[PDB]
Amino acid sequence: YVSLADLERAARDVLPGEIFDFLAGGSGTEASLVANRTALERVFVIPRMLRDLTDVTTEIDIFGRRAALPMAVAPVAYQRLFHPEGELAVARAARDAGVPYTICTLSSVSLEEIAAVGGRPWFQLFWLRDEKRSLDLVRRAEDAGCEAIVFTVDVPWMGRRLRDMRNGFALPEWVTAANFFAPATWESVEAVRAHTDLPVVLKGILAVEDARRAVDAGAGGIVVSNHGGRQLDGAVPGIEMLGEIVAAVSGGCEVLVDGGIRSGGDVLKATALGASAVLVGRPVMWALAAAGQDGVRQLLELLAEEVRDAMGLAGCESVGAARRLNTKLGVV
Amino acid sequence: YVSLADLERAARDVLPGEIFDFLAGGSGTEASLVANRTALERVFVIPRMLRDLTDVTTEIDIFGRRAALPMAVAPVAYQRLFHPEGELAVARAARDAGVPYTICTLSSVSLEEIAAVGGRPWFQLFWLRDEKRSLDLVRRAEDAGCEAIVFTVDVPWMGRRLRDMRNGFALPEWVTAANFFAPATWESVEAVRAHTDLPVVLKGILAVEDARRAVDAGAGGIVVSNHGGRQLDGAVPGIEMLGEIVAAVSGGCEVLVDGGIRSGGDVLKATALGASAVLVGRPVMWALAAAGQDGVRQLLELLAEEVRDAMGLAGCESVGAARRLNTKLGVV
Amino acid sequence: YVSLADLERAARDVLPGEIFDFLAGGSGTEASLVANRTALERVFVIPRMLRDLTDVTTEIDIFGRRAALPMAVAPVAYQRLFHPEGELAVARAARDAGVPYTICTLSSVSLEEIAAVGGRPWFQLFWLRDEKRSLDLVRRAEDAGCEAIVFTVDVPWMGRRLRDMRNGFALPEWVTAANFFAPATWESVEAVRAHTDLPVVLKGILAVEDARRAVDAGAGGIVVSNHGGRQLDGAVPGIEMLGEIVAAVSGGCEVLVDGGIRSGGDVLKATALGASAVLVGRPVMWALAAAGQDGVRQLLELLAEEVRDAMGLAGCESVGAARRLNTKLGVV
Amino acid sequence: YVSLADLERAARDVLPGEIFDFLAGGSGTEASLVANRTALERVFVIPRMLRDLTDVTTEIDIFGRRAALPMAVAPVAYQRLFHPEGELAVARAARDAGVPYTICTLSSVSLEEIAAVGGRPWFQLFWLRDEKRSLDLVRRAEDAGCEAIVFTVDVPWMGRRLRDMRNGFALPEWVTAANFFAPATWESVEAVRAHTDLPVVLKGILAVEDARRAVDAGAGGIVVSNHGGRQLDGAVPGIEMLGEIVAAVSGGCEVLVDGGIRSGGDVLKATALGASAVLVGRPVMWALAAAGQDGVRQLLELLAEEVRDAMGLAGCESVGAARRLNTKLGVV
Ligand SMILES: Cc1cc2cc3c(=O)[nH]c(=O)nc-3n(C[C@H](O)[C@H](O)[C@H](O)COP(=O)(O)O)c2cc1C
Ligand SMILES: Cc1cc2cc3c(=O)[nH]c(=O)nc-3n(C[C@H](O)[C@H](O)[C@H](O)COP(=O)(O)O)c2cc1C
Ligand SMILES: Cc1cc2cc3c(=O)[nH]c(=O)nc-3n(C[C@H](O)[C@H](O)[C@H](O)COP(=O)(O)O)c2cc1C
Ligand SMILES: Cc1cc2cc3c(=O)[nH]c(=O)nc-3n(C[C@H](O)[C@H](O)[C@H](O)COP(=O)(O)O)c2cc1C
Ligand SMILES: [Mg+2]
Ligand SMILES: [Mg+2]
Ligand SMILES: [Mg+2]
Ligand SMILES: [Mg+2]
Repeated sequence: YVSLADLERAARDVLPGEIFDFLAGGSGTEASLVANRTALERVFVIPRMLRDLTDVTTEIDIFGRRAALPMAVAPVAYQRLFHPEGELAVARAARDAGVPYTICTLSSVSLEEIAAVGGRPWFQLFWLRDEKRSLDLVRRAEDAGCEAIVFTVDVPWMGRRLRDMRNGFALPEWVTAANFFAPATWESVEAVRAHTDLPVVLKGILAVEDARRAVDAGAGGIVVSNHGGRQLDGAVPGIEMLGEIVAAVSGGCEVLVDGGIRSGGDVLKATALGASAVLVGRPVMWALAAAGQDGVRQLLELLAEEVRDAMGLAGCESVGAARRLNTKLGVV
Repeated sequence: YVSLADLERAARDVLPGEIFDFLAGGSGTEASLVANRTALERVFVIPRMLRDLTDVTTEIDIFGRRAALPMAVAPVAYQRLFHPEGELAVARAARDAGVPYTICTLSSVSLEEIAAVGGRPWFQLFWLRDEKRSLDLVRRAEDAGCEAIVFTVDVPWMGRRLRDMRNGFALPEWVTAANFFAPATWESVEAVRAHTDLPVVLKGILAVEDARRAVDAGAGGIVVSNHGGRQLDGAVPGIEMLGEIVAAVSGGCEVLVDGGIRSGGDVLKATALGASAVLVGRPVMWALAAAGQDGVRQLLELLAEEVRDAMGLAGCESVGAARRLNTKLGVV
Repeated sequence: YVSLADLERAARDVLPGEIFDFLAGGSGTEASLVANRTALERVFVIPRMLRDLTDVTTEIDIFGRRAALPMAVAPVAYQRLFHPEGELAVARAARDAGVPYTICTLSSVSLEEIAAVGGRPWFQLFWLRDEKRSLDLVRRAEDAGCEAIVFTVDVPWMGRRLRDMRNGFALPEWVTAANFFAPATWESVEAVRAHTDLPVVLKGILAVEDARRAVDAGAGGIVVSNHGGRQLDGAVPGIEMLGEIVAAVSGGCEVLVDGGIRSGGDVLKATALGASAVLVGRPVMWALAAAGQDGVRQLLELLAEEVRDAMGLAGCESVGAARRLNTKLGVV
Repeated sequence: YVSLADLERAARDVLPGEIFDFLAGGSGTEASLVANRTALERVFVIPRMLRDLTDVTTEIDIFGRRAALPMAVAPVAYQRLFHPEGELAVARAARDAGVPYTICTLSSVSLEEIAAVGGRPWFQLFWLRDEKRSLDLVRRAEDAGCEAIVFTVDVPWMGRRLRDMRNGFALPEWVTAANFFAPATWESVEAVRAHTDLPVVLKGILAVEDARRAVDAGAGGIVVSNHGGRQLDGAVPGIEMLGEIVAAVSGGCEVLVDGGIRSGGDVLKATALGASAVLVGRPVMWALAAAGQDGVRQLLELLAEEVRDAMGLAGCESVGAARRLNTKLGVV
């Protein structure tokens, strides 16, 4: 594999069509799914030359701990759909690569088992029927050693996935929600913040004032995201709001972005627009489907090479330097 | 049916080619027909998160009465072209869905029969040979219980529909103007306003100063519209003038928009740009052609689901909240 | 024929490939040829409603005389290439339609014969080897009753027409320059202006300061034009400079435009951007090739219908009103 | 050959696929390779008319010597890959055309042999393992009569060429680096500047502040360049930074540009945006592959004709006049 696109082709060959569609699809007409890619393709980096690259490092510190790259594995539900080892294979490869792994509320292996793999597990929360149940899930994650609560804030309910409807897609009987919903509000965020010492990261912020309010609410970070184009069809890509959001928060929390990251060059674009780090979703599942744990390992080593390559070619010895790069919008 | 596009495919299968062309076509090169879709596809919504959605409602008040959605059925002439029950089937489904139905001057069933269906009938007016005849038609509509006069202001004459010319399209002998023209002016608007207590709504406004003059003329509303790309080929899409027009009228009348609305997400875009409500034309006729009254019912229930879905995903418990959403233009 | 595109298809059927290529082609990569069309397709008109259309007229006064439309036939060389009657057929149809006809310096019938047809002949000048010969040609045109000198200013030499090179295209022996070159300068313009009482119109102006200098030089008009994309490959379309040029000349001369006018809607766009009138080139030759004089007659009657249709739909009872229309750029 | 594209077609026919791919390819997804062309295609020139063209000249003075065109042959490694005579054939044709030729550090014929051809040889430098070796290479070039040191500053290491990886491309045993690396810094630039009296030209500058720093560092010129899209995938095209860079340097050094120059019209665009001269890479190799020295001669004579044609059509008797042309961005 020399690009992430090699992995998509491999995953399409192996997966049943309806499972590939569950993974690949978005809501509605898939306008936001496509726009995530269009937006990145419009961004061009203005690289710097002739800087000291004797000690190029892709490492960052985030939520109190080092990560080997400015990247984490995005929460993706039901990973046993893609490979029999599911979440354990992905978490093992992420741990070995020094990349945080986001455990899902809807994981097909229990959060305690995934956390036992080690590494830097984060936990993604969906708000449950009642506050007590929701906070018990947060407590389980904390007790198991998860290092951040990634509270998904863009799913009052799941969006309308037309591929799944047309396929009549249902979970196989051999895939379950191994950890076992009502719309979250700012009051829910406060309940979580008051119930944990872990950083709370709000995933799915797109409006500038919601980013500001996230800081005021005590969030340790946000993920600027349209949920991979799976929620509101027509929601702006996170990458298009990122610069405005970074300016408005003015360092008050970590600002991550996701949606359509498909190369180290895309990571560089995200950092040049101001992101602290990115999440990567579908490509990790392509690698899992294609070759299990070893596939994910190969994907992460390819991304690490691409990130180092892009940073050095752009004159950046550190991720902080990459955040100071300028960009110019073009046409594609 | 999981999208409005399912209905177009069904209607193309059943309708004779020349009738499908009468419905689908625009004037000239169809530049304005295509631009109605292009314009909507360029708009992206910036959704809000974490708001109270316990009582999400898609209802609005317009022209003194509640509507179940921020939408009405646009005036489309000669509905018996598409199904034997024609206007009665559409009006029955609209009534049952709580959506206003616009009766045409060129309806293939008399306006009194359509009004007798019940619901919230509006009446669309074309200006006739002389003021007296025009005002008699307005009086008939009022006597029959129509709740608004939708005065079409963009048809001094009908545009040049090249599909119809190439097809030699003519009305079948079994379709007639069951209610049975000169260019309307501002004097005609005043004659109507002085002759009825019903709200007068000017359909086909695109220039900002025409919207302002509409308010000054006593209009209760306007429809910002290029007539579905059927009138001036090269006329700007209504959606592209909507924001400027909403600012200029500053609440002095209701501001509706039409042209290319094909999903609840498109309704959300229109409201985020400032519209009070939208009209929907061709998709209603697709549903009528595909399955008569039940087809229209299914279309309206699908649109209701899509509107509720889009509003909630965007953090809007009411249409008023949706009007306060921000947007960002993208590339497609 | 219901559109000008019908005529292109007819002309392609009848003409030898190398002659069609001589007519259709541009210089270099044909970037400016294509851009003439792209530019018009990006312009949208903001029509006005409810205005008095009792006496809609497409007539204008230009260079002292009435024209039936805001249009003239552009100078196109060697019209016998397209039909045996060549320039006489086109001039007869133009006369009958009330449209000025531009006689070429490189006409395949003598300018005196074409002028004898009557109508409103203009004469297009290429600067010749020496001032004396050039001025004799101007004097011939004036003596024959031509009403304006259209001095082509964008041909210091002919551009590089790759279709013609690849075809090895040469004039047939039966086509000659029946009136029988050095680069023109501002001194040449002054020599012409001092030698005739006819209005001098500079064809091929694109730079704002060249338009201003044209007024200062005593020109009665300019044609904002990239020569149909046949001269500098990469020259901006005239339609894209028109608004800036109209503002800079501030009524000091007539401002015409050409390049890619293919419908009455395109004429409306040009006038809304500020043009006094347009020239039309290739479509007139398509009509000539397809059906001789009667073909040109049909083209001009179609254009007249389209211009009247577009003006009325846009609320314009006169061309002056159309010049006051606003426009909005879109995407295509 | 009537366009540079004729030469690409000829080269694709003759070269082995993997060698054509080495020449044609870029890094990553080839976004920057494509953008070099997209950017030029968006630029339109505003030509001037009626200027004195009695003595049109395409000559410039650069680095102390006359050149026949505002163009030089870009450094392209291993020219024996494309033709048995390799660099000698290209240098001979460049000399005969009056165009400077850039000798590569990775040339397949020694720099002394290429310099012995005569003409105006420049020397492109890659920074070597240590300062002493690097400066010895500079000294060799100076001793051999090279007239400028083109220090490549955008290659801390070579980019990731996916075509080469997928082809498993390797140099044939019959091609070697006949002159026989560590990342260059500003200290390396200073070491070169202090070690030679020749002008030092920094190739691969894209950031405005790097252009300013180049002037402050004593560079005699810069090449605004993304290395033909072969280095950072996603780097902005040089043509898009050129105007801003020309303004910032305010005549303090020569400002060249490269990337996607494919015609004399493209040369005109580059000069109108402010470039002193362009480099041309791939097309020179197409000509070499197609027909050796005579092929390169034909390419350079075609480019000379196209440059003269474009300049005159735009009203420019000199390259300085072309730099004063204005431009307008369009859509393609
Ligand atoms: C099959 C699938 C399931 C989930 C389940 C979740 C989830 O239970 N909670 C959550 O908070 N985000 C989810 N996501 C979104 C994900 O976390 C990233 O937001 C996007 O995948 C980023 O885009 P790509 O990198 O995929 O473009 C999913 C994405 C995909 C494709
Ligand atoms: C076949 C057909 C007949 C009519 C007859 C009328 C009419 O006698 N009076 C009027 O005032 N508007 C009409 N219209 C325009 C319509 O009311 C809406 O303006 C558009 O259809 C909105 O666009 P879509 O929702 O269709 O894109 C029509 C549209 C179509 C397609
Ligand atoms: C075959 C052909 C010959 C000529 C000869 C001349 C000419 O001896 N003098 C002149 O001054 N302009 C010419 N022109 C340009 C023409 O007058 C109009 O500028 C464009 O044709 C407008 O574009 P379309 O309406 O054609 O797009 C020509 C255009 C075409 C196609
Ligand atoms: C096969 C190939 C080898 C080299 C080797 C070098 C090099 O050892 N040093 C350097 O400094 N630039 C190089 N280049 C870039 C070149 O000098 C021009 O920057 C681009 O080719 C301009 O774009 P095109 O005119 O090619 O679009 C190369 C370009 C190509 C295609
Ligand atoms: Mg991503
Ligand atoms: Mg609509
Ligand atoms: Mg024209
Ligand atoms: Mg180049």
